[PDB]
Order: sequence, then structure tokens, then C-alpha cells
Amino acid sequence: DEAEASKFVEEYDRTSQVVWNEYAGANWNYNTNITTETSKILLQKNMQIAQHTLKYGTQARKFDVNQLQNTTIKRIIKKVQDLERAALPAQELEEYNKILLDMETTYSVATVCHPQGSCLQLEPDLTNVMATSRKYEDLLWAWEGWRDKAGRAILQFYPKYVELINQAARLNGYVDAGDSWRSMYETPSLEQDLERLFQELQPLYLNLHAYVRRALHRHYGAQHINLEGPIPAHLLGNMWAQTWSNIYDLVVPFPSAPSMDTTEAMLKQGWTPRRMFKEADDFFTSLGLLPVPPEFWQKSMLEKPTDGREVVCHASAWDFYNGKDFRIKQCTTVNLEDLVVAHHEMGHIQYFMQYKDLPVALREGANPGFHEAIGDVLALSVSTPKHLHSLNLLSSEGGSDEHDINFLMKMALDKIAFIPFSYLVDQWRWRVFDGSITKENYNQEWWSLRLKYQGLCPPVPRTQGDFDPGAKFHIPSSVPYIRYFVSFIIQFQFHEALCQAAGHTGPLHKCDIYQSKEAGQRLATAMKLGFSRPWPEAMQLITGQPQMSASAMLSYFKPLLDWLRTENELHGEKLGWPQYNWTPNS
Ligand SMILES: *[C@@H]1O[C@H](CO[C@@H]2O[C@@H](C)[C@@H](O)[C@@H](O)[C@@H]2O)[C@@H](O[C@@H]2O[C@H](CO)[C@@H](O[C@@H]3O[C@H](CO[C@H]4O[C@H](CO)[C@@H](O)[C@H](O)[C@@H]4O[C@@H]4O[C@H](CO)[C@@H](O)[C@H](O)[C@H]4NC(C)=O)[C@@H](O)[C@H](O[C@H]4O[C@H](CO)[C@@H](O)[C@H](O)[C@@H]4O[C@@H]4O[C@H](CO)[C@@H](O)[C@H](O)[C@H]4NC(C)=O)[C@@H]3O)[C@H](O)[C@H]2NC(C)=O)[C@H](O)[C@H]1NC(C)=O
Ligand SMILES: CS(=O)(=O)N[C@@H](CCCCN)C(=O)NC[C@H](CC1(C(=O)N[C@@H](Cc2ccc(O)cc2)C(=O)O)CCCC1)C(=O)O
Ligand SMILES: *[C@@H]1O[C@H](CO)[C@@H](O[C@@H]2O[C@H](CO)[C@@H](O)[C@H](O)[C@H]2NC(C)=O)[C@H](O)[C@H]1NC(C)=O
Ligand SMILES: [Cl-]
Ligand SMILES: [Cl-]
Ligand SMILES: [Zn+2]
Repeated sequence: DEAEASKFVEEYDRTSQVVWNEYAGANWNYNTNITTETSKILLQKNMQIAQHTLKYGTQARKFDVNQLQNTTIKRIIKKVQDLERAALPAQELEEYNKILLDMETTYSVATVCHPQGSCLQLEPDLTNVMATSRKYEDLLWAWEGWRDKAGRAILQFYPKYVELINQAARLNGYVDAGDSWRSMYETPSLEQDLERLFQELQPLYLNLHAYVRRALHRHYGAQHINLEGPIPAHLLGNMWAQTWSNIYDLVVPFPSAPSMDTTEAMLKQGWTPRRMFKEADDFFTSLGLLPVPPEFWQKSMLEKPTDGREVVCHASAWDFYNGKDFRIKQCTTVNLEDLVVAHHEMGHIQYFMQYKDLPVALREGANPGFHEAIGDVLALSVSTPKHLHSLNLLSSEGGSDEHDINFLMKMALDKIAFIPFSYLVDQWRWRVFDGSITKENYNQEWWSLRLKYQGLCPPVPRTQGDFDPGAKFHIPSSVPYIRYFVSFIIQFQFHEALCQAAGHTGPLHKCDIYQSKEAGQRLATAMKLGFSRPWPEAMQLITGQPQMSASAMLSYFKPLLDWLRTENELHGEKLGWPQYNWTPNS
């Protein structure tokens, strides 16, 4: 009966709101106050949500979706039929939860020590070294040490993790965990579509790579940089070489056109974490989008506590599944990078608020990439030299062609450099999950892809027992990553569309959509759909067409592509890494 299915969905919604809200609370209380007691309560709520998922998922599977007429009810019931880890038998579920906790803990407590010296945590100690050191051996100590202490220590857990997460996927009707993850996009052509996008960005990435490689050759010396080979992976300013903007000082196109030190400016002018989030809130409401509720300001953790609590510091945004309580947890630091992260996280909060009236089963983004993109779209406008000057964080940089190319290079060092990294992570994981990479070659296959996609090599030859993927957070925390590749493509599509809605003309990279109500209306209509419709509908609401496309990103960076090609040609660069077998001699 249509009526029995409707009743079921209503009962699922009521009970899920209660159970998910209790789990969100317990998880928040652990994350903002790590103790034995909060771990204990969290463990109990984890089991309560499993029992709820098992109960309602079992019921949902008794419905023949084929016989359901109402498409919304059909959609919800089909989704509740996927129990995820709660499909595992009791022993395997306990084992899986424990392996996940052990991997996450191992990663979070790993430190790198000098003998009879200080021990450095990843954040901020080791990331600061990677960002600021310009000494090959000091960078190497941090890069190798982090892999030695975090990566190698995850390896013992990962094969059993793969076995259990695949078993859960098969018990929910998928062939492996990678299949299950890809299904979140509801797009049978996903793999080919993503490959096509990656290929469209190759001219830009290869030209950026070759230009940066030449700059590294200048600084680190001819004996350590092969101008026809891959770049050593510890020289890009970031522990994973996923974004390169911390080496802007080594690659600036026009050193004669200097830029203000934005961190020093923010500190001198008394910026605080709360001010950073108020600025993000203001951008959202300038578009006519929703302000965060008063409760957000009361309950959020917007900087590291000084009351003796120990906390999880990573930036994060939290839906408590009651339509009222939304929070950010971030150990915010006062700099421009974290101002952008604040906008990223506030985009997650905005999406939570926009879809709060849907059934909790449809309270997700159109696809996971959409959820990641919203905040970054606003941050693109924030990052314009125009807007940064209005915050008193830059001197006037408009007009000047040199400042213009310098700005596009700054943007490309993050946005373009990240495209191959964000593609790589789940290309590797999909092949682990489908069994075509075994524990015998986890690491070799990781580096084959680091080479193939990013054009990087490890500065020190890897050895047996190395497990460098484990040194990247999302691997031991089992967080899918292709969402970030999707996000970095489509956020430029959204920027282009909103800039057009706002009446912007001229180069896309000069657009600042601040206070555009037309831009806000486009985003709001799409966000309010949550996960109720196939994501091409939200794509069309924003952009006027239904596809993912790299064209907007290419248009944004067109002046840099032209500059890079001219620069690389006059130095005779050989794009790519035909000497792909090269690795450092010392
Ligand atoms: C197939 O079934 C689906 C699902 O049906 C729903 O679920 C099943 C299981 C059963 O329970 C059904 O009884 C139930 O309807 C059908 O899809 C639904 O279709 C109805 C149309 O009949 C749509 O009605 C709209 O719903 C919105 C949102 O409603 C939530 O939020 C409201 C605001 O907080 C609140 O009032 C509601 O009670 C509801 O509350 C939330 O409910 C969810 C669970 O669903 C729960 O998780 C949340 O916790 C809970 N939140 C809170 C806070 O309680 C409602 O806002 C709409 O009102 C507008 O539209 C009317 C029609 O146009 C109009 O008369 C109203 O005045 C109002 O109009 C707008 O007003 C503004 C300003 O005044 C104006 O600017 C706008 O232009 C104007 N809109 C206009 C003119 O269009 C309305 O009631 C459901 O949204 C929809 N649900 C989903 C999920 O899609 C589907 O129709 C079925 N298909 C077929 C072919 O039959
Ligand atoms: C805890 S939750 O699950 O309930 N809520 C999720 C978000 C809603 C999911 C909806 N279903 C959440 O808070 N997640 C945390 C995660 C943290 C960040 C993260 O890891 N970023 C990746 C990739 C990246 C992204 C942007 C960028 O510029 C550079 C890199 C990384 O750093 O490698 C670190 C700061 C930027 C995001 C996030 O916000 O997406
Ligand atoms: C951090 O967590 C501990 C453990 O839950 C909290 O301590 C509890 O505090 C309440 C009073 O509010 C007592 O009723 C419990 O008995 C306490 N338990 C223990 C083990 O001490 C503590 O309040 C939390 N701190 C913060 C700042 O939230
Ligand atoms: Cl690595
Ligand atoms: Cl994803
Ligand atoms: Zn995010």
C-alpha cells in the first residue's frame, strides 16, 4: 500500500530525528572535551544508532520499491534499505568500529621527535615546517618523519578495515565499498565524466607544474631538481603537496609587484576568530541567504579552549538534526587561509539551514561535491584583491597587470594544484576496495598515481612497511575524497553563473558577488532541494544547464594559462615528466 509506505517514512523520520540528535550531541561532547567518560557515552550512542538503523533498514527492505508510486517515498525507502555498517553481524560490527577508532586515534596522537629533543605534532608544528622551511633536509625530516610515525602505524589496521567495509557494502547490495561510495552521485557515467574533467585541466596543470619545477630548480639546485622529471613531494609547502600556495614566495611571477603580508595585517588590526565567522555570516546575508541562529554563536567552538579541555581541532560543521541547532568546531587561527576555511564551513552550515524542513533522509547536498562547494564559492569573491582591500588586508592592487597575474598564480597554486591530488585519493581507494591493489602493493600503487596524476616523486625511496596513504587524514578516518575534486570544478561553474546573475562583465576572476541578491536566490533554490532530486536539477537551477564542466575554471584562469605558456616556452620547458623514472640521487 502507498499508505503503509507513507506511514513507515513518517515513523522513520520521527525516530531518526531523536536518535541522530542524541548521537550528534554525544559526538560533539567528545570532540569538544576528550575524556574517558565522553568516549564511553559516544560508544553507547554509536550502538543505539546502529540498532535504530538495523530496525528501520530491515523494515524498509520488506517494501518492493518497484510497486511504489510516490517518487519521494520510493526514494526515501530505497535509501533506508542501505544499512551501511549496521548490516554487519555483531562480531564484525564491533571489530569494524574498533578498527576505525584505532586508526583515527593512531593518526591523531602520532608525533615526530628529535632524539633528546622536542616532539612535534602534525598541527601546527609539522605543517608550519612544511609551509615555511626552505631547507631541503629540514623539509625532508618533517615529510619522512610524519610518514614513518603516522603512515607506518596505520598499516597494521588497513587490510582488515578494507575487508570489513567491503563486507558491509556487499551486505547492502554493492560489489565493494568503492561502488557504494560512488553511488552517492547517482550517476552511472561518473568515472568517465570525472576523467574527462581531469583531462580538460591538463594544459593548465602541466604548465603550472613546469613553471613551479623551474622555480624549485632555481632555489634547491640543479642536482636536486630534474627539469624533465617529477617534482620531489616535500618541496610544495604542504605535507601532502595537495595545495602549493605556501611557496608563492619562490614562484611569484612579478616580484616587483609585492603583496601585503595578510596575516600580519589581520593581527595588527585585531582580527579574532569570532570576527572571521561574523564576516562569513555577513557575506551570506548580503546575498539574502540565511543568518546563522543565535544558538550557533552560543554553542559553537570557534577557537581552541583554554580551560584545560582537550579537543579535536580540525575544522568541521555539524547538523544536530532538529532544524535549529547547527555548530562549527574549529581551532581557528587568525590568517587568510583560515578565513577561507571559515567560509567553507559556513557554507556547510548554510546548506544545513536551507534543507532543514526536508525529511532527515533527504537532508544532504544534491551530491557530496555540492555540499563542499557552497562556502568556497563565496570565498572566491572574498579572495579577490578588491574584497581583500575592502577588509584592509591588501593595498590597492587593481588595474596592474603584474598584480593581476600574481593574484591568478596565488589562486592557481591552490585550486589547480589540488585537482590531481583530489582525483588521486579515491582512484587509489576504489582500486583497493575492488581488490585490484592488495596489501602487497598499497604503497607502490599510491606512488604510481602520485606520479601519473600529480607528477611527484618521493624524496626518499619507499621501503617495505611504508603506508604513505595512512599519513593523510581521510584515509584512516574513512572519509570519501572525490567530493573535493567535484567541488573544485563546480565551484567555478557556480561562480561564473552567480557573477552573470549579478551583472558582472569582464574577466571572471575579477568578479565579487558581495550583496548580490540575484546570486543568493540562485543558490537558495538549489540548496533547498537537499537530496530530494537528482543533482542535475540543482546544477540547472544554479547554472542554466545540467552538466559538470571545467569550462568555467578554465575561463577563470585563461590569463594565467596564456602567461604560463609564454613563460614556459621562452625557457624551453618540456611539459610533463617523460623522465618519469627519475628520483632524487641524494
Ligand atoms: C509524494 O509524497 C511527497 C511527500 O509527502 C509528505 O510526506 C509523506 C510521507 C506524507 O507525510 C505526506 O502527507 C507529506 O505531504 C509529497 O511531497 C510533499 O508535497 C507537499 C504538497 O502537498 C509539500 O507541501 C509543502 O511542504 C513545505 C515544507 O513542509 C515542512 O516545513 C514546513 C515549514 O517548516 C512545515 O509547515 C511542514 O509541516 C513541514 O515540516 C517539516 O516536515 C518534515 C517532514 O516532511 C520534518 O522532517 C521537519 O522536521 C518539519 N519541520 C518543521 C519545522 O516542522 C511547506 O512549507 C509548503 O507550504 C507552502 O506551499 C503551499 C502550497 O503551495 C502553500 O499553500 C503554503 O502557503 C506555502 O506556500 C509558500 O508561502 C511562501 C510565503 O508565504 C511563498 O513565498 C511561496 O511562494 C509559497 N509556495 C507556493 C505558492 O508554492 C507545503 O506545505 C511538501 O513540501 C512535499 N514534501 C516533500 C518532501 O517533497 C508529494 O506531493 C507526493 N507526490 C504526489 C504526486 O502526490
Ligand atoms: C563533521 S561532519 O561530517 O558532520 N561535517 C562535515 C561537512 C558536512 C558534510 C555533509 N555530509 C565536516 O565538517 N567535514 C570536515 C572537512 C574539513 C576540511 C577537510 O577535510 N578538507 C580536505 C579537502 C580540502 C577542502 C577544501 C580545501 O580548500 C582544501 C582541501 C582536506 O583538508 O584535505 C578541512 C578544512 C577544509 C575542509 C570539511 O569541512 O569538508
Ligand atoms: C568534560 O567532560 C567531563 C566528563 O563528562 C565533564 O565532567 C562531568 O561534569 C558534570 C557536571 O556538569 C558531572 O555531573 C559529571 O559527573 C562529570 N563527570 C566527570 C567524569 O567528571 C566535564 O563537565 C566536561 N567539561 C566541560 C568544560 O564540558
Ligand atoms: Cl605521500
Ligand atoms: Cl564523495
Ligand atoms: Zn567541507
